[PDB]
Amino acid sequence: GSLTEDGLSYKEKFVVRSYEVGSNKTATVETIANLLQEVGCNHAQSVGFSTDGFATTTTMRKLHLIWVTARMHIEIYKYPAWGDVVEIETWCQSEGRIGTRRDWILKDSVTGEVTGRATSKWVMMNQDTRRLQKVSDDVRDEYLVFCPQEPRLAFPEENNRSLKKIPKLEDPAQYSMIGLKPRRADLDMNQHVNNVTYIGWVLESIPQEIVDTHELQVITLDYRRECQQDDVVDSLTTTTSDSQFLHLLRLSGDGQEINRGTTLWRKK
Amino acid sequence: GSLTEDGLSYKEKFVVRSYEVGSNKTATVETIANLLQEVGCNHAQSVGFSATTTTMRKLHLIWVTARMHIEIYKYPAWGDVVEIETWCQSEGRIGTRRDWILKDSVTGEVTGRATSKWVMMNQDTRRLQKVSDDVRDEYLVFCPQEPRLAFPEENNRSLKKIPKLEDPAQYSMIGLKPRRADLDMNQHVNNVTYIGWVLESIPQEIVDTHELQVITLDYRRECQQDDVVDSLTTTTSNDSQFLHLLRLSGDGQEINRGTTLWRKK
Ligand SMILES: CNc1nccc2ccccc12
Ligand SMILES: CNc1nccc2ccccc12
Repeated sequence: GSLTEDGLSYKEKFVVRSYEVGSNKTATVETIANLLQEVGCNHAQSVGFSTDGFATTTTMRKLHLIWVTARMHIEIYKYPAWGDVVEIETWCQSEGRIGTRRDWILKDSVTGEVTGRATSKWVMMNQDTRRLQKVSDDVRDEYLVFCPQEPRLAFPEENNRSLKKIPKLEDPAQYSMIGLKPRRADLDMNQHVNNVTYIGWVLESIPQEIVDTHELQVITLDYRRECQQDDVVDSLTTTTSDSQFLHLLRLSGDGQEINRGTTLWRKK
Repeated sequence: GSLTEDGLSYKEKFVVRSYEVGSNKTATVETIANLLQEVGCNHAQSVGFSATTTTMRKLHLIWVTARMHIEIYKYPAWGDVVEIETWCQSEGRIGTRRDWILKDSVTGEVTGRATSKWVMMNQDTRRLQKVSDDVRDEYLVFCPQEPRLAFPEENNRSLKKIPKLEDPAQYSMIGLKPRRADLDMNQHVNNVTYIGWVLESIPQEIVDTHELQVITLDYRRECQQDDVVDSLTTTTSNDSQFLHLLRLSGDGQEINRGTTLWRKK
Protein backbone atom coordinates (compact mmCIF):
# COMPACT_ATOMS: atom_id res chain seq x y z
CA GLY A 1 0.00 0.00 0.00
CA SER A 2 0.97 3.65 -0.33
CA LEU A 3 -0.08 7.27 0.26
CA THR A 4 -1.28 8.87 -3.02
CA GLU A 5 0.70 11.63 -4.89
CA ASP A 6 -0.73 14.58 -2.83
CA GLY A 7 -0.20 12.61 0.45
CA LEU A 8 -3.83 13.24 1.54
CA SER A 9 -5.20 9.67 1.03
CA TYR A 10 -3.96 6.06 1.10
CA LYS A 11 -4.50 3.10 -1.32
CA GLU A 12 -3.98 -0.63 -0.84
CA LYS A 13 -4.76 -3.80 -2.82
CA PHE A 14 -5.96 -7.10 -1.31
CA VAL A 15 -6.45 -10.53 -2.88
CA VAL A 16 -9.64 -12.18 -1.43
CA ARG A 17 -8.73 -15.40 0.58
CA SER A 18 -10.51 -18.83 0.62
CA TYR A 19 -11.49 -18.51 4.34
CA GLU A 20 -12.73 -14.89 3.83
CA VAL A 21 -15.70 -15.88 1.59
CA GLY A 22 -19.27 -17.04 2.29
CA SER A 23 -21.60 -19.53 0.50
CA ASN A 24 -21.69 -17.39 -2.71
CA LYS A 25 -17.79 -17.60 -2.92
CA THR A 26 -17.60 -13.78 -2.43
CA ALA A 27 -16.18 -11.79 0.53
CA THR A 28 -18.39 -11.51 3.63
CA VAL A 29 -19.25 -8.00 4.96
CA GLU A 30 -17.04 -8.84 8.00
CA THR A 31 -14.07 -9.52 5.67
CA ILE A 32 -14.77 -6.14 4.02
CA ALA A 33 -14.96 -4.41 7.45
CA ASN A 34 -11.61 -6.03 8.48
CA LEU A 35 -9.96 -4.79 5.21
CA LEU A 36 -11.35 -1.27 5.88
CA GLN A 37 -9.75 -1.27 9.34
CA GLU A 38 -6.47 -2.70 7.93
CA VAL A 39 -6.15 0.08 5.30
CA GLY A 40 -7.04 2.69 8.01
CA CYS A 41 -4.25 1.34 10.21
CA ASN A 42 -1.73 1.39 7.31
CA HIS A 43 -2.72 5.02 6.50
CA ALA A 44 -2.11 6.04 10.21
CA GLN A 45 1.32 4.26 10.24
CA SER A 46 2.36 5.89 6.96
CA VAL A 47 1.95 9.38 8.46
CA GLY A 48 3.51 8.66 11.91
CA PHE A 49 0.47 8.14 14.17
CA SER A 50 -0.15 5.33 16.73
CA THR A 51 -0.92 2.02 15.10
CA ASP A 52 -2.92 0.27 17.94
CA GLY A 53 -6.29 1.19 16.32
CA PHE A 54 -6.55 4.51 18.20
CA ALA A 55 -4.52 6.62 15.64
CA THR A 56 -3.19 8.68 18.56
CA THR A 57 -1.07 11.84 18.27
CA THR A 58 1.68 13.12 20.64
CA THR A 59 -0.64 15.44 22.64
CA MET A 60 -3.39 12.73 22.84
CA ARG A 61 -0.96 10.14 24.33
CA LYS A 62 0.06 12.45 27.24
CA LEU A 63 -3.61 13.26 28.03
CA HIS A 64 -4.66 9.55 27.82
CA LEU A 65 -7.06 10.37 24.91
CA ILE A 66 -8.11 7.94 22.11
CA TRP A 67 -10.38 7.93 19.02
CA VAL A 68 -13.38 5.60 19.34
CA THR A 69 -16.01 4.68 16.68
CA ALA A 70 -19.46 6.19 17.15
CA ARG A 71 -20.93 5.00 13.81
CA MET A 72 -19.95 2.73 10.86
CA HIS A 73 -21.88 2.87 7.53
CA ILE A 74 -21.07 0.49 4.64
CA GLU A 75 -22.70 0.14 1.17
CA ILE A 76 -21.69 -2.77 -1.11
CA TYR A 77 -22.76 -2.94 -4.80
CA LYS A 78 -20.67 -6.03 -5.64
CA TYR A 79 -18.80 -8.31 -3.20
CA PRO A 80 -15.37 -9.31 -4.58
CA ALA A 81 -14.98 -12.97 -5.48
CA TRP A 82 -12.44 -15.38 -3.97
CA GLY A 83 -9.11 -14.76 -5.75
CA ASP A 84 -10.18 -11.29 -6.98
CA VAL A 85 -8.11 -8.18 -6.27
CA VAL A 86 -9.91 -5.30 -4.53
CA GLU A 87 -8.39 -1.77 -4.27
CA ILE A 88 -9.36 0.36 -1.26
CA GLU A 89 -8.69 4.11 -1.00
CA THR A 90 -9.14 5.84 2.41
CA TRP A 91 -8.89 9.36 3.83
CA CYS A 92 -9.77 11.30 7.02
CA GLN A 93 -11.48 14.65 7.63
CA SER A 94 -11.93 16.79 10.71
CA GLU A 95 -15.58 17.61 11.60
CA GLY A 96 -14.86 20.62 13.78
CA ARG A 97 -15.03 19.99 17.53
CA ILE A 98 -17.42 16.99 17.15
CA GLY A 99 -14.72 14.54 16.03
CA THR A 100 -13.27 12.98 12.89
CA ARG A 101 -14.55 11.03 9.90
CA ARG A 102 -12.77 8.23 8.02
CA ASP A 103 -14.07 7.44 4.49
CA TRP A 104 -13.37 4.54 2.07
CA ILE A 105 -13.96 3.73 -1.64
CA LEU A 106 -13.71 0.10 -2.79
CA LYS A 107 -12.91 -0.67 -6.44
CA ASP A 108 -12.52 -3.78 -8.60
CA SER A 109 -8.79 -3.64 -9.55
CA VAL A 110 -9.30 -5.12 -13.03
CA THR A 111 -12.27 -2.98 -14.22
CA GLY A 112 -11.60 0.11 -12.06
CA GLU A 113 -15.31 0.39 -11.17
CA VAL A 114 -16.60 1.41 -7.71
CA THR A 115 -17.94 -1.75 -6.00
CA GLY A 116 -18.49 -0.26 -2.51
CA ARG A 117 -18.16 2.73 -0.18
CA ALA A 118 -17.98 3.32 3.56
CA THR A 119 -17.92 6.10 6.14
CA SER A 120 -17.24 6.20 9.87
CA LYS A 121 -17.67 8.80 12.65
CA TRP A 122 -15.08 8.88 15.47
CA VAL A 123 -15.22 10.73 18.83
CA MET A 124 -12.47 11.59 21.32
CA MET A 125 -12.59 9.72 24.63
CA ASN A 126 -10.42 9.55 27.77
CA GLN A 127 -9.25 5.87 27.75
CA ASP A 128 -9.51 5.56 31.58
CA THR A 129 -12.69 7.46 32.62
CA ARG A 130 -14.46 6.70 29.28
CA ARG A 131 -15.57 10.35 29.15
CA LEU A 132 -16.14 11.95 25.75
CA GLN A 133 -14.80 15.40 24.89
CA LYS A 134 -14.75 17.92 22.05
CA VAL A 135 -11.64 18.22 19.84
CA SER A 136 -9.18 20.91 21.01
CA ASP A 137 -7.25 23.33 18.71
CA ASP A 138 -3.95 21.58 19.59
CA VAL A 139 -5.28 18.22 18.33
CA ARG A 140 -7.14 19.60 15.25
CA ASP A 141 -3.96 21.28 13.92
CA GLU A 142 -1.94 18.07 14.26
CA TYR A 143 -4.49 16.09 12.17
CA LEU A 144 -5.42 18.82 9.62
CA VAL A 145 -2.09 18.59 7.71
CA PHE A 146 -2.95 14.92 6.81
CA CYS A 147 -6.56 15.67 5.64
CA PRO A 148 -7.94 17.29 2.47
CA GLN A 149 -8.92 20.94 3.16
CA GLU A 150 -11.91 21.02 0.76
CA PRO A 151 -14.72 18.52 1.66
CA ARG A 152 -14.27 15.03 0.18
CA LEU A 153 -17.14 12.65 0.94
CA ALA A 154 -17.75 9.00 0.13
CA PHE A 155 -21.50 9.81 0.69
CA PRO A 156 -22.07 13.28 -0.80
CA GLU A 157 -25.83 13.02 -1.71
CA GLU A 158 -28.17 15.24 0.33
CA ASN A 159 -30.04 13.37 3.12
CA ASN A 160 -28.14 10.09 2.47
CA ARG A 161 -28.48 6.79 4.46
CA SER A 162 -25.22 7.37 6.42
CA LEU A 163 -26.70 10.26 8.45
CA LYS A 164 -30.15 8.83 9.34
CA LYS A 165 -31.28 8.66 12.99
CA ILE A 166 -31.69 5.02 14.18
CA PRO A 167 -34.63 4.20 16.52
CA LYS A 168 -34.51 1.79 19.48
CA LEU A 169 -36.04 -1.64 18.76
CA GLU A 170 -39.11 -2.29 21.00
CA ASP A 171 -39.72 -5.67 22.74
CA PRO A 172 -40.78 -8.22 21.59
CA ALA A 173 -38.22 -8.67 18.79
CA GLN A 174 -39.30 -10.64 15.70
CA TYR A 175 -36.00 -12.63 15.68
CA SER A 176 -33.20 -13.17 18.26
CA MET A 177 -29.87 -14.89 18.86
CA ILE A 178 -28.97 -15.02 22.58
CA GLY A 179 -25.92 -15.86 24.67
CA LEU A 180 -23.29 -14.54 22.18
CA LYS A 181 -19.79 -14.34 23.78
CA PRO A 182 -16.45 -13.17 22.34
CA ARG A 183 -13.55 -15.65 22.20
CA ARG A 184 -9.81 -14.63 21.98
CA ALA A 185 -9.92 -14.41 18.13
CA ASP A 186 -12.57 -11.63 18.55
CA LEU A 187 -10.13 -9.42 20.52
CA ASP A 188 -7.70 -6.83 19.09
CA MET A 189 -4.03 -6.28 20.16
CA ASN A 190 -5.31 -4.25 23.22
CA GLN A 191 -7.58 -7.14 24.44
CA HIS A 192 -10.71 -5.14 23.50
CA VAL A 193 -13.50 -6.69 21.35
CA ASN A 194 -12.77 -5.80 17.67
CA ASN A 195 -15.41 -3.44 16.14
CA VAL A 196 -16.07 -5.98 13.34
CA THR A 197 -17.28 -8.65 15.86
CA TYR A 198 -20.34 -6.42 16.65
CA ILE A 199 -21.24 -6.42 12.90
CA GLY A 200 -21.19 -10.25 13.03
CA TRP A 201 -23.31 -10.35 16.22
CA VAL A 202 -25.91 -7.98 14.61
CA LEU A 203 -26.13 -10.28 11.54
CA GLU A 204 -26.53 -13.43 13.72
CA SER A 205 -30.23 -12.63 14.35
CA ILE A 206 -31.07 -12.36 10.58
CA PRO A 207 -32.81 -15.63 9.55
CA GLN A 208 -30.75 -18.03 7.38
CA GLU A 209 -33.49 -17.87 4.65
CA ILE A 210 -32.86 -14.12 4.16
CA VAL A 211 -29.08 -14.71 3.95
CA ASP A 212 -29.58 -17.60 1.47
CA THR A 213 -31.90 -15.59 -0.90
CA HIS A 214 -30.70 -11.98 -0.44
CA GLU A 215 -27.49 -9.99 -0.56
CA LEU A 216 -26.63 -7.39 2.10
CA GLN A 217 -26.55 -3.97 0.39
CA VAL A 218 -26.32 -1.45 3.32
CA ILE A 219 -25.45 -1.65 7.02
CA THR A 220 -25.49 1.30 9.47
CA LEU A 221 -24.25 0.56 13.00
CA ASP A 222 -24.16 2.90 16.08
CA TYR A 223 -21.69 2.03 18.92
CA ARG A 224 -22.99 3.06 22.37
CA ARG A 225 -21.04 0.93 24.79
CA GLU A 226 -18.35 -1.70 24.63
CA CYS A 227 -18.84 -5.44 25.25
CA GLN A 228 -16.17 -6.57 27.75
CA GLN A 229 -14.27 -9.88 27.43
CA ASP A 230 -16.52 -11.56 30.08
CA ASP A 231 -19.84 -9.98 28.94
CA VAL A 232 -22.65 -11.94 27.17
CA VAL A 233 -24.75 -10.41 24.35
CA ASP A 234 -28.26 -10.82 22.93
CA SER A 235 -28.80 -9.86 19.22
CA LEU A 236 -32.32 -8.69 18.31
CA THR A 237 -33.88 -8.01 14.84
CA THR A 238 -37.32 -6.89 13.55
CA THR A 239 -38.31 -6.49 9.88
CA THR A 240 -39.28 -2.85 9.09
CA SER A 241 -40.11 -3.20 5.34
CA ASP A 242 -36.01 -5.08 -0.74
CA SER A 243 -35.94 -6.22 2.94
CA GLN A 244 -35.02 -3.78 5.75
CA PHE A 245 -34.42 -4.66 9.41
CA LEU A 246 -33.94 -2.80 12.69
CA HIS A 247 -31.28 -4.24 15.03
CA LEU A 248 -30.33 -4.05 18.71
CA LEU A 249 -27.36 -5.61 20.62
CA ARG A 250 -27.79 -5.56 24.40
CA LEU A 251 -26.14 -7.23 27.45
CA SER A 252 -27.82 -10.58 28.19
CA GLY A 253 -28.37 -9.78 31.87
CA ASP A 254 -29.41 -6.20 32.60
CA GLY A 255 -30.40 -5.45 28.96
CA GLN A 256 -27.92 -2.54 28.68
CA GLU A 257 -27.72 -1.32 25.03
CA ILE A 258 -24.30 -1.81 23.38
CA ASN A 259 -25.30 -1.16 19.66
CA ARG A 260 -28.26 -0.31 17.41
CA GLY A 261 -28.40 -0.57 13.63
CA THR A 262 -30.27 -1.04 10.35
CA THR A 263 -29.59 -3.33 7.35
CA LEU A 264 -30.97 -3.23 3.76
CA TRP A 265 -31.00 -6.46 1.68
CA ARG A 266 -31.63 -6.94 -2.10
CA LYS A 267 -33.24 -10.15 -3.55
CA LYS A 268 -30.60 -12.21 -5.47
CA GLY B 1 2.14 -17.30 -4.81
CA SER B 2 3.56 -19.89 -7.17
CA LEU B 3 4.51 -23.56 -7.66
CA THR B 4 8.31 -24.03 -7.26
CA GLU B 5 10.65 -24.90 -10.22
CA ASP B 6 10.09 -28.72 -10.05
CA GLY B 7 6.27 -28.18 -9.68
CA LEU B 8 6.14 -30.47 -6.59
CA SER B 9 5.56 -27.75 -3.92
CA TYR B 10 3.99 -24.27 -3.60
CA LYS B 11 5.24 -21.02 -1.97
CA GLU B 12 3.37 -17.87 -0.93
CA LYS B 13 4.19 -14.68 1.00
CA PHE B 14 1.86 -12.93 3.45
CA VAL B 15 2.15 -9.57 5.22
CA VAL B 16 0.79 -9.90 8.83
CA ARG B 17 -2.37 -7.66 9.31
CA SER B 18 -3.33 -5.43 12.32
CA TYR B 19 -6.45 -7.53 13.17
CA GLU B 20 -4.46 -10.83 12.86
CA VAL B 21 -2.24 -10.15 15.94
CA GLY B 22 -2.63 -10.75 19.69
CA SER B 23 -1.49 -8.84 22.82
CA ASN B 24 2.24 -9.15 21.96
CA LYS B 25 1.64 -7.65 18.43
CA THR B 26 2.54 -10.99 16.76
CA ALA B 27 0.28 -13.34 14.72
CA THR B 28 -2.06 -15.62 16.70
CA VAL B 29 -1.87 -19.42 16.12
CA GLU B 30 -5.35 -19.13 14.48
CA THR B 31 -3.98 -16.57 11.99
CA ILE B 32 -1.12 -19.01 11.24
CA ALA B 33 -3.62 -21.91 10.80
CA ASN B 34 -5.75 -19.76 8.40
CA LEU B 35 -2.60 -18.90 6.33
CA LEU B 36 -1.70 -22.64 6.20
CA GLN B 37 -5.16 -23.47 4.80
CA GLU B 38 -4.97 -20.52 2.35
CA VAL B 39 -1.62 -21.69 0.90
CA GLY B 40 -3.00 -25.29 0.72
CA CYS B 41 -6.00 -24.04 -1.26
CA ASN B 42 -3.77 -22.01 -3.65
CA HIS B 43 -1.54 -25.11 -4.22
CA ALA B 44 -4.69 -27.19 -5.08
CA GLN B 45 -5.99 -24.52 -7.52
CA SER B 46 -2.57 -24.19 -9.23
CA VAL B 47 -2.62 -27.90 -10.19
CA GLY B 48 -6.32 -28.14 -11.23
CA PHE B 49 -8.11 -29.54 -8.14
CA SER B 50 -11.41 -28.20 -6.52
CA ALA B 51 -9.18 -30.64 -3.13
CA THR B 52 -11.13 -33.34 -5.01
CA THR B 53 -10.06 -35.24 -8.12
CA THR B 54 -12.36 -36.15 -11.08
CA THR B 55 -12.84 -39.71 -9.73
CA MET B 56 -13.62 -38.38 -6.21
CA ARG B 57 -16.27 -35.88 -7.43
CA LYS B 58 -18.43 -38.49 -9.25
CA LEU B 59 -18.18 -40.89 -6.24
CA HIS B 60 -19.13 -38.06 -3.78
CA LEU B 61 -15.74 -38.46 -1.97
CA ILE B 62 -13.85 -35.68 -0.08
CA TRP B 63 -10.62 -35.26 1.95
CA VAL B 64 -11.21 -34.48 5.61
CA THR B 65 -8.63 -33.60 8.34
CA ALA B 66 -7.92 -36.33 10.91
CA ARG B 67 -5.01 -34.53 12.69
CA MET B 68 -3.30 -31.09 12.60
CA HIS B 69 0.13 -30.56 14.25
CA ILE B 70 1.78 -27.10 14.40
CA GLU B 71 5.09 -26.00 15.96
CA ILE B 72 5.99 -22.28 16.15
CA TYR B 73 9.50 -21.06 17.14
CA LYS B 74 8.80 -17.37 16.40
CA TYR B 75 5.42 -15.74 15.66
CA PRO B 76 5.72 -13.11 12.88
CA ALA B 77 5.16 -9.53 13.97
CA TRP B 78 2.46 -7.19 12.62
CA GLY B 79 3.74 -5.81 9.29
CA ASP B 80 6.30 -8.63 8.87
CA VAL B 81 6.40 -10.81 5.74
CA VAL B 82 6.15 -14.58 6.28
CA GLU B 83 6.90 -17.11 3.49
CA ILE B 84 5.08 -20.46 3.59
CA GLU B 85 6.07 -23.49 1.48
CA THR B 86 3.63 -26.46 1.26
CA TRP B 87 3.54 -29.91 -0.35
CA CYS B 88 1.49 -33.14 -0.24
CA GLN B 89 2.41 -36.82 0.00
CA SER B 90 0.43 -40.02 -0.37
CA GLU B 91 0.55 -42.36 2.67
CA GLY B 92 -0.53 -45.52 0.86
CA ARG B 93 -4.16 -46.49 1.34
CA ILE B 94 -4.45 -44.70 4.73
CA GLY B 95 -4.76 -41.21 3.22
CA THR B 96 -2.68 -38.14 2.43
CA ARG B 97 -0.41 -35.77 4.33
CA ARG B 98 0.02 -32.01 3.78
CA ASP B 99 3.19 -30.41 5.24
CA TRP B 100 4.23 -26.75 5.66
CA ILE B 101 7.44 -24.80 6.45
CA LEU B 102 7.16 -21.17 7.63
CA LYS B 103 10.07 -18.80 7.15
CA ASP B 104 10.88 -15.17 7.98
CA SER B 105 11.15 -13.58 4.48
CA VAL B 106 13.92 -11.14 5.44
CA THR B 107 16.29 -13.54 7.29
CA GLY B 108 15.28 -16.77 5.51
CA GLU B 109 15.22 -18.68 8.83
CA VAL B 110 12.64 -21.37 9.70
CA THR B 111 10.17 -19.87 12.20
CA GLY B 112 7.59 -22.71 12.19
CA ARG B 113 6.47 -26.03 10.72
CA ALA B 114 3.24 -27.96 10.40
CA THR B 115 1.87 -31.32 9.30
CA SER B 116 -1.63 -32.65 8.72
CA LYS B 117 -3.18 -36.10 8.12
CA TRP B 118 -6.20 -36.34 5.79
CA VAL B 119 -8.60 -39.28 5.24
CA MET B 120 -11.06 -40.01 2.41
CA MET B 121 -14.74 -39.86 3.35
CA ASN B 122 -18.05 -40.16 1.49
CA GLN B 123 -19.62 -36.62 1.65
CA ASP B 124 -23.15 -37.98 2.36
CA THR B 125 -22.85 -41.14 4.51
CA ARG B 126 -19.75 -39.77 6.36
CA ARG B 127 -18.11 -43.21 5.94
CA LEU B 128 -14.32 -43.34 5.73
CA GLN B 129 -12.55 -45.48 3.15
CA LYS B 130 -9.09 -46.56 1.98
CA VAL B 131 -7.53 -44.72 -0.99
CA SER B 132 -8.03 -46.60 -4.28
CA ASP B 133 -5.32 -46.96 -7.01
CA ASP B 134 -7.37 -44.73 -9.35
CA VAL B 135 -7.36 -41.87 -6.83
CA ARG B 136 -3.75 -42.55 -5.71
CA ASP B 137 -2.33 -42.38 -9.28
CA GLU B 138 -4.26 -39.15 -10.02
CA TYR B 139 -2.55 -37.21 -7.20
CA LEU B 140 0.92 -38.93 -7.22
CA VAL B 141 2.10 -36.83 -10.19
CA PHE B 142 1.75 -33.68 -7.95
CA CYS B 143 3.74 -35.13 -4.97
CA PRO B 144 7.47 -35.73 -4.42
CA GLN B 145 8.30 -39.45 -4.93
CA GLU B 146 11.06 -39.62 -2.29
CA PRO B 147 9.84 -38.86 1.30
CA ARG B 148 9.88 -35.17 2.25
CA LEU B 149 8.84 -34.49 5.86
CA ALA B 150 8.38 -31.31 7.85
CA PHE B 151 8.82 -33.54 10.97
CA PRO B 152 11.58 -36.08 10.17
CA GLU B 153 12.77 -36.79 13.81
CA GLU B 154 12.55 -40.46 15.06
CA ASN B 155 10.07 -39.97 17.97
CA ASN B 156 8.56 -36.61 16.97
CA ARG B 157 5.53 -34.99 18.69
CA SER B 158 3.36 -35.09 15.51
CA LEU B 159 2.77 -38.87 15.76
CA LYS B 160 2.06 -39.25 19.52
CA LYS B 161 -1.11 -40.99 20.75
CA ILE B 162 -3.48 -38.53 22.54
CA PRO B 163 -5.42 -39.83 25.60
CA LYS B 164 -9.02 -38.93 26.50
CA LEU B 165 -9.31 -36.29 29.27
CA GLU B 166 -11.03 -37.71 32.41
CA ASP B 167 -13.73 -35.77 34.36
CA PRO B 168 -13.39 -33.53 36.32
CA ALA B 169 -11.45 -31.14 34.06
CA GLN B 170 -9.11 -28.64 35.78
CA TYR B 171 -10.39 -25.77 33.54
CA SER B 172 -13.44 -25.32 31.24
CA MET B 173 -15.19 -22.92 28.87
CA ILE B 174 -18.86 -23.86 28.35
CA GLY B 175 -21.56 -23.01 25.78
CA LEU B 176 -19.28 -22.20 22.78
CA LYS B 177 -21.31 -21.75 19.52
CA PRO B 178 -20.14 -20.95 15.97
CA ARG B 179 -21.40 -17.76 14.29
CA ARG B 180 -21.49 -17.20 10.44
CA ALA B 181 -17.87 -15.91 10.37
CA ASP B 182 -16.80 -19.37 11.73
CA LEU B 183 -18.25 -21.15 8.64
CA ASP B 184 -16.43 -21.89 5.36
CA MET B 185 -17.84 -21.48 1.79
CA ASN B 186 -19.71 -24.86 2.21
CA GLN B 187 -21.48 -23.71 5.46
CA HIS B 188 -19.37 -26.15 7.53
CA VAL B 189 -17.44 -24.99 10.67
CA ASN B 190 -13.88 -24.02 9.57
CA ASN B 191 -11.17 -26.35 11.01
CA VAL B 192 -9.40 -23.33 12.57
CA THR B 193 -12.44 -22.51 14.81
CA TYR B 194 -11.84 -25.80 16.73
CA ILE B 195 -8.23 -24.63 17.49
CA GLY B 196 -9.73 -21.43 18.96
CA TRP B 197 -12.31 -23.37 21.01
CA VAL B 198 -9.52 -25.66 22.43
CA LEU B 199 -7.49 -22.57 23.47
CA GLU B 200 -10.54 -20.92 25.14
CA SER B 201 -10.19 -23.17 28.23
CA ILE B 202 -6.50 -22.19 28.82
CA PRO B 203 -6.40 -19.66 31.72
CA GLN B 204 -5.63 -16.03 30.77
CA GLU B 205 -2.56 -16.08 33.13
CA ILE B 206 -0.90 -18.81 31.02
CA VAL B 207 -1.62 -16.87 27.80
CA ASP B 208 -0.28 -13.61 29.35
CA THR B 209 3.02 -15.19 30.61
CA HIS B 210 3.68 -17.99 28.08
CA GLU B 211 3.93 -18.48 24.33
CA LEU B 212 2.28 -21.44 22.58
CA GLN B 213 5.04 -23.64 21.10
CA VAL B 214 3.21 -26.83 19.97
CA ILE B 215 -0.40 -27.82 19.33
CA THR B 216 -1.58 -31.30 18.23
CA LEU B 217 -5.29 -31.63 17.46
CA ASP B 218 -7.29 -34.80 16.50
CA TYR B 219 -10.64 -34.32 14.66
CA ARG B 220 -13.21 -37.03 15.51
CA ARG B 221 -16.54 -35.49 14.61
CA GLU B 222 -17.82 -32.26 13.19
CA CYS B 223 -19.63 -29.51 15.15
CA GLN B 224 -22.79 -28.60 13.22
CA GLN B 225 -24.02 -24.99 12.78
CA ASP B 226 -26.65 -25.43 15.57
CA ASP B 227 -24.46 -27.50 17.96
CA VAL B 228 -23.04 -26.15 21.29
CA VAL B 229 -19.54 -27.07 22.53
CA ASP B 230 -17.76 -27.41 25.89
CA SER B 231 -13.93 -26.93 25.91
CA LEU B 232 -12.06 -28.82 28.67
CA THR B 233 -8.35 -28.58 29.75
CA THR B 234 -6.16 -30.24 32.43
CA THR B 235 -2.47 -29.47 33.10
CA THR B 236 -0.28 -32.58 32.52
CA SER B 237 3.19 -31.09 33.34
CA ASN B 238 9.80 -24.03 32.74
CA ASP B 239 7.37 -25.60 30.22
CA SER B 240 3.58 -26.08 30.67
CA GLN B 241 1.70 -28.93 28.92
CA PHE B 242 -2.07 -29.44 28.79
CA LEU B 243 -4.50 -32.14 27.68
CA HIS B 244 -7.63 -30.89 25.87
CA LEU B 245 -11.11 -32.19 25.00
CA LEU B 246 -13.94 -30.57 22.94
CA ARG B 247 -17.32 -32.27 23.39
CA LEU B 248 -20.99 -31.49 22.60
CA SER B 249 -22.58 -29.56 25.50
CA GLY B 250 -25.58 -31.89 25.73
CA ASP B 251 -24.78 -35.58 25.31
CA GLY B 252 -20.99 -35.12 25.84
CA GLN B 253 -20.13 -36.57 22.41
CA GLU B 254 -16.39 -36.08 21.65
CA ILE B 255 -15.65 -33.79 18.68
CA ASN B 256 -11.83 -33.21 19.25
CA ARG B 257 -8.94 -34.09 21.57
CA GLY B 258 -5.54 -32.42 21.73
CA THR B 259 -2.38 -31.39 23.56
CA THR B 260 -0.56 -28.02 23.80
CA LEU B 261 3.01 -27.16 24.94
CA TRP B 262 3.77 -23.61 26.21
CA ARG B 263 7.12 -21.95 27.05
CA LYS B 264 7.65 -19.18 29.62
CA LYS B 265 8.18 -15.75 27.95
C1 LIG C 1 -12.20 -1.18 20.26
N1 LIG C 1 -11.67 -0.44 21.38
C2 LIG C 1 -12.41 0.33 22.22
N2 LIG C 1 -13.71 0.55 21.98
C3 LIG C 1 -14.44 1.27 22.84
C4 LIG C 1 -13.93 1.84 23.97
C5 LIG C 1 -12.56 1.69 24.26
C6 LIG C 1 -11.96 2.23 25.42
C7 LIG C 1 -10.65 2.00 25.69
C8 LIG C 1 -9.85 1.27 24.79
C9 LIG C 1 -10.40 0.70 23.68
C10 LIG C 1 -11.77 0.90 23.38
C1 LIG D 1 -14.72 -28.73 7.25
N1 LIG D 1 -15.58 -29.62 6.50
C2 LIG D 1 -15.94 -30.86 6.89
N2 LIG D 1 -15.41 -31.41 8.00
C3 LIG D 1 -15.81 -32.62 8.40
C4 LIG D 1 -16.71 -33.39 7.72
C5 LIG D 1 -17.28 -32.88 6.53
C6 LIG D 1 -18.27 -33.59 5.79
C7 LIG D 1 -18.83 -33.04 4.68
C8 LIG D 1 -18.40 -31.78 4.22
C9 LIG D 1 -17.49 -31.05 4.93
C10 LIG D 1 -16.91 -31.59 6.11
